[PDB]
Amino acid sequence: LRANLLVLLTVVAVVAGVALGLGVSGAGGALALGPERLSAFVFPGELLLRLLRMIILPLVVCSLIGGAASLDPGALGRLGAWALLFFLVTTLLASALGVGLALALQPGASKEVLDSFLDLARNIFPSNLVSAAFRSYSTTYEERVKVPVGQEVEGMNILGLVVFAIVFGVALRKLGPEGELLIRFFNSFNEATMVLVSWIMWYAPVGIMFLVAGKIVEMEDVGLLFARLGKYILCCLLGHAIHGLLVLPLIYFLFTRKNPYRFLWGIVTPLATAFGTSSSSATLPLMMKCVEENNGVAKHISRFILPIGATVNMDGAALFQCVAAVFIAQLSQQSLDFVKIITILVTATASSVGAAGIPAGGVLTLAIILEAVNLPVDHISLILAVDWLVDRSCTVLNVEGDALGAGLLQNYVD
Amino acid sequence: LRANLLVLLTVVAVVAGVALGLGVSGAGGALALGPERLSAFVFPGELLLRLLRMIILPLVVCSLIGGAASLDPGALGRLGAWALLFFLVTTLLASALGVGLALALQPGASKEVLDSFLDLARNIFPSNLVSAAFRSYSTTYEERVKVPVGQEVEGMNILGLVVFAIVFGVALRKLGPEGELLIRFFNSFNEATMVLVSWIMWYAPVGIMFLVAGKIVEMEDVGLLFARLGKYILCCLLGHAIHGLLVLPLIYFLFTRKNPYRFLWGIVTPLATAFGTSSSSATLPLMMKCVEENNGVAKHISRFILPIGATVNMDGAALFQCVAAVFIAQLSQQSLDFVKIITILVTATASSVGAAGIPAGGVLTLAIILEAVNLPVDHISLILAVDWLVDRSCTVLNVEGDALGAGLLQNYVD
Amino acid sequence: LRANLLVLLTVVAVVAGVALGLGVSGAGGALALGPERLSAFVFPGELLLRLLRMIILPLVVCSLIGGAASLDPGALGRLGAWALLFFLVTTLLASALGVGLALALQPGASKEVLDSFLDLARNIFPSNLVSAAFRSYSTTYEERVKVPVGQEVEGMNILGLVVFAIVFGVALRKLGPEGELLIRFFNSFNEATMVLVSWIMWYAPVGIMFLVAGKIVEMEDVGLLFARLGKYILCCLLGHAIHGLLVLPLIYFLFTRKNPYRFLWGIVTPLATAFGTSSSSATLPLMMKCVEENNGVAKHISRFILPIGATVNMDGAALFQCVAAVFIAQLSQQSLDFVKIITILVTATASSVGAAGIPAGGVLTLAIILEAVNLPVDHISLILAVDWLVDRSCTVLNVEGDALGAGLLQNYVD
Ligand SMILES: NC(=O)CC[C@H](N)C(=O)O
Ligand SMILES: NC(=O)CC[C@H](N)C(=O)O
Ligand SMILES: NC(=O)CC[C@H](N)C(=O)O
Ligand code: NA
Ligand code: NA
Ligand code: NA
Ligand code: NA
Ligand code: NA
Ligand code: NA
Ligand code: NA
Ligand code: NA
Ligand code: NA
Repeated sequence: LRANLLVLLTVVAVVAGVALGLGVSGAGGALALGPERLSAFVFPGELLLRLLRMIILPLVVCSLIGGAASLDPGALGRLGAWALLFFLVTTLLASALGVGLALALQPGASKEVLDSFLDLARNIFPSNLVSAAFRSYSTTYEERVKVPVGQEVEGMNILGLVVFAIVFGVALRKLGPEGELLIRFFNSFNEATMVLVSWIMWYAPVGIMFLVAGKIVEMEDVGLLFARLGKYILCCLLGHAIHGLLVLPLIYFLFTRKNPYRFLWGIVTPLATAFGTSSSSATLPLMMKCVEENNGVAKHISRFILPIGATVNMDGAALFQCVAAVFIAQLSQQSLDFVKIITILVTATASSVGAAGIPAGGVLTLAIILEAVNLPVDHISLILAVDWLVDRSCTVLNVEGDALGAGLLQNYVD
Repeated sequence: LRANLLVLLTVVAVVAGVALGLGVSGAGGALALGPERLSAFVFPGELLLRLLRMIILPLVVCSLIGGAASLDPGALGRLGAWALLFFLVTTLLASALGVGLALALQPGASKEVLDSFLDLARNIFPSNLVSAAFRSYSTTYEERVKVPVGQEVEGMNILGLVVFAIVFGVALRKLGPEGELLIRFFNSFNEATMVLVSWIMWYAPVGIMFLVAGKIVEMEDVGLLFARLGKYILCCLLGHAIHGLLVLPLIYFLFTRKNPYRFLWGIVTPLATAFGTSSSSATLPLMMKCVEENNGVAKHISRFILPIGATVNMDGAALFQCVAAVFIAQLSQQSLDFVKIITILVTATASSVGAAGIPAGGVLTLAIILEAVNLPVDHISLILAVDWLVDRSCTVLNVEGDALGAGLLQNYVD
Repeated sequence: LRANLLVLLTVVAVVAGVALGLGVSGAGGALALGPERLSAFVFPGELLLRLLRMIILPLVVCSLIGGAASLDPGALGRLGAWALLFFLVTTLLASALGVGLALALQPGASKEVLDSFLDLARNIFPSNLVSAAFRSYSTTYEERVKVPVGQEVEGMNILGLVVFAIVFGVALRKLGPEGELLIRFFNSFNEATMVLVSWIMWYAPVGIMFLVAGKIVEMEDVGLLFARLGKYILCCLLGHAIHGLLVLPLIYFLFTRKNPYRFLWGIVTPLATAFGTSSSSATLPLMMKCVEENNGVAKHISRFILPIGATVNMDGAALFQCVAAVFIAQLSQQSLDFVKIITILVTATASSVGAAGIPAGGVLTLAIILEAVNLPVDHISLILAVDWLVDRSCTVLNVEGDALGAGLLQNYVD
């Protein structure tokens, strides 16, 4: 079976890439390779990333337009309400789990908040669709007292495109016969993009191998990081594993009484792609393919939930942010009252939506939680030493939550 | 009736926003609110602006393609000739009225001209459509003697998109059966964008309220501006009122013997949206909706004239530019001969086309008239103190001229 | 016949533009005209360039999608293999001819190579289609040892768009009935863009006249250039003439036993447009029109080969690069062994693909050959004095090779 062959090839890609990176580092790593030969060594992973980012846009737009135009606006609204409830509850549970793990294990033994949320709202409503295709609104500060002035910076505004696609699909549904032509157009475009996804899946193993090989070759050494941040890394990774292997599967089983680990086997490939790429947006294409044809999720439910979740639902990001907040508080020996914990949870849950879903997109918002909850911000300099791995662990769970919620809402629809 | 309800809500939005801004300023204004809370206070207006600018592009492009493909190229050429004649004559009349008011009341008691027009011509023929969707060609100067070097700067090139849409629609018409598919596609897209416009119209009241509230909260105080520029403000606003309430309605009545104030009631909402947003491009979406369904203008005539006029026809801009030129000449006590007045009129009429139709887009060209007609340029520093209001007054009349010309050409077609 | 009238008008445009430029230079040139009047003088050529660049994008994309969707993937693969073989062989022959001419006549009596090829590969796989529509990936260097860091710089990524269009057309072919709607859509769009091309062809004469008039008016004087670079100019131009009038027609005749000069008469107009614009991308629109309706090349074969070749096949560029390499080696009296010559040929052939097909796009890569083959790079400062003409001579042959290969593959298909 080609699906099992692809899954095996992706697992072997991850393992052999770890092995190749370890062997290259033992042979000297970047210093032995040199900057030019190092850049040439990690290139296939960059090609995989580029290939995925090339199709993020048309796939997301067309799939969401078709999905929103495939349902009654009332039914679509109810489905979206349930999906948002599931996303929010899972993110809150991940935040609480992260805080609890950080408090129990005790691993620790900028932009304004208002400006961050206003930028979120601005990106939700893009001022230009073509610009939104490759730029997002971001606020910097001038001194005149700090005055916030904003501009469009590099980075696809996936959130604004998602919102516009949903709204445009609802409009097409409202049109009736006149909008059917555009529905057919976008469905055909999405099917072609899905064919491209199927072709890119076969290159995904090589890209993942080289991604992981380069990222572990880029390290100074395992000891230098772990001897100082081992308990923090353990907190983050263990929370991710508990949420993805126990909590989320538990919820799926209780609401969808089917074997969740079969569902996870059906998406092993996009999970490894998320680990390799460290971005939910780039692995979303593969996740949609697998969830549609490897599992029994309906086409419209998948194409409506997965793209929305990949931008709004981020359980790993919230867990990492809470663990980081508690770790920084413990480093400074700051007291954490119940109000303080609730504030951490709420701020992490709210910022997870604003996370751009791109590599190193959690540290940008971590300062927001460290500001809402007054804590030393400079200590983030430590987290960046291990963010290259915690971010991948976060992306894995982030896309896993999307897939499991899509399955759960498929069961609810059925 | 929902139309009358929306009109009443928009009028109440303008009035209550003025009241809210006055109350906030009396309570202290920005200093009492603070920069963060001020930014949060004016946000809904920015959201309305973003929502409108999001749909300017697809609406303009699809509507113009469909309109140009809906008529015989000869009939389309005759319609465009009549529309251009009407626009030019109305702009010349506005320029003459502004000059006459400035001379009678006597309120006054950079980029090269060639480079400005070459940039206009370049933007008319965009070098890239995707870039034109969010950028426009602009010329800066290097010293080597000043050499003009140009680049693409932020700002949608609505003029180039309009020209390309008209040309592409004519091409589709030339194709015949083969082009009908694209005509259907663009008509469906425009209808969906019009549904989005209908949804945005219901948020327009809140956005307008907050826009006006913030803009009058941003003031230092009414006295500081008026005690020095009251007669200039009076000249500009009175010329706008005379042109929009007497001259343009008079022309509409003589050429279209119907009550023009009923037509103006049919578009009160986009007029208030223009006042709030200070941009003809952003209020064009709402103007098209109203002119199509609130008045009896045909679909093709509206979708061909309104988008063209919103970029080419600007009577308020020309009136303001002439009043500013005469005001600056009177400040410096410069003599204005008949040749001088004719030059002012011609330059203002020509630059009105080049005006980008965006907030504060008239002061950019005012220097062009002050250069063609040698006058002190530095004095523009005064006008910027009141441009926030004169520009809104200009945009109101600018969109009003579009609507009335669309009605007049509808009568001519009938 | 309108075709012969257009050809005559374009030839007269070239000749009369040379005459006008010579007359203006004799009257003083830029100094007599002045910077403003000079900028106004050369404007029509810039308008022609903008008009062509406006349609490069939709034309290339839609034509390639339709062509790739019009053939069986196996047949399309065989056609592409033959086209690539022809392109590579012709480019190698041009490189060898340039090297031989430089060695016989002896006219001579930055970015890393790996980074250049990695940028080529990145542009082949664009990370964003909207960004690719007007930007291309380029690598600069930071000092930390030089570390290569890359970003998107201005310039349409025609190569990535070509690859994506071919892949998307193959995907549409794979879809079957569901993809036929998109095939029809893109065919209609390409036909409309071709109508626009037909309209732009009639303005092409004026633009070409003013282009050549300005470019020869921009000169200091013929003597200052020729008295020092005459034999190099002769080598380049004579190699181009030999390849375009003897070698390429010879190959066409042997593989397609028809009069090649009739085929060249059929494309005289795009050849002169290439000479005037100095860009294969901008003249590709006209070349497609002529090759389709002036000669007997099939629609799909043209729309598949011409856009691919205009980015991949550049015989003139390779010839110029080889002549420049040998000229610089002779200036420094560097020995050229057989290995050295083979390296020059291979590097020029490989870099010709990476050439962006835009004015002055050969000198960017010339340093790549001068680095792979260690030679003084500074001497390129001389070539820039004559690149304005050699680049045009290169573009002529570059598009001529595309047209002749399209005809040859048409014969092969027949
Ligand atoms: N730490 C995080 O989860 C940041 C976002 C993550 N890189 C993603 O794309 O899902
Ligand atoms: N003063 C003016 O009229 C400038 C243009 C105006 N802001 C508009 O968009 O119509
Ligand atoms: N010297 C060259 O051939 C560079 C590329 C050339 N300007 C073209 O577009 O074909
Ligand atoms: Na969640
Ligand atoms: Na997600
Ligand atoms: Na998010
Ligand atoms: Na007018
Ligand atoms: Na207007
Ligand atoms: Na204008
Ligand atoms: Na070749
Ligand atoms: Na070519
Ligand atoms: Na090339």
